[PDB]
Amino acid sequence: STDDSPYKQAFSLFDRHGTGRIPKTSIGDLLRACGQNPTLAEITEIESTLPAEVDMEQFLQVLNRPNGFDMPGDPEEFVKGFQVFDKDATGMIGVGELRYVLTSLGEKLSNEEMDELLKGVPVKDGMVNYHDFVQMILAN
Repeated sequence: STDDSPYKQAFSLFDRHGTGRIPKTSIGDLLRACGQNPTLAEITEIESTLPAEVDMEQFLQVLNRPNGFDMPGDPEEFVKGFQVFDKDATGMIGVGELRYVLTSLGEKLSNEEMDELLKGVPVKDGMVNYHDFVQMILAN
């Protein structure tokens, strides 16, 4: 926790001054490593609230919005949760595992929402190869 290679160590890598602080330019590509890459307007907007120089504290403050890890919404967090019961997954996702992680996160799609999903799909464990869900979700 107090030695994040992709967050703490990586942060130091993008330190042009070497004083544990980084400007909007650095935060841009920095965020890319832990998600995506925004625009200068976005990073500058962040500086408008957090101290001019976005040091380990400033950056971590905005990142850890819900106070702490495993909650803000990290790409590796969601991947690890779904990967629990998805070693290979050759035509099946298994809602049971997806709900176990999401529901335990912050009362996401609990048994209720999943119950309706299982009723629609002619399966006995919400198995659809994680295609029909993402397909309809990205097709609007």
